[PDB]
Amino acid sequence: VQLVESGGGLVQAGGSLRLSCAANYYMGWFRQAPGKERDIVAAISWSGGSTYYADSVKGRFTISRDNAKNTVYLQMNSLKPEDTAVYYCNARSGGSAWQGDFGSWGQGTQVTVSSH
Repeated sequence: VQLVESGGGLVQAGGSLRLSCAANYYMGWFRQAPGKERDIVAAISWSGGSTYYADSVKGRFTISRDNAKNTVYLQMNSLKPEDTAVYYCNARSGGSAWQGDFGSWGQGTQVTVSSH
């Protein structure tokens, strides 16, 4: 899908910046700090009730959506020099979350459906 990102810039420590991304229903903001990998910062469900934040930004950043505008925002408050990075918005389908072997598993149960 096409994502139109806006925002960024230079800001003094303690300052605030707002990023936006106008538009694969899960939305996430990632950042790649200098000499580091592109890492998840915050994520939000297609309705807004579920949010996820990296512990390094909890209490400072807020991810929100405006459905009438098809836009996801990252409100970045109490900025620190450590937050210097290239920031990207990302939209991914439901299936993407469930790729690979992650998390905990229940004991498998056999379901057998016999023909009529």
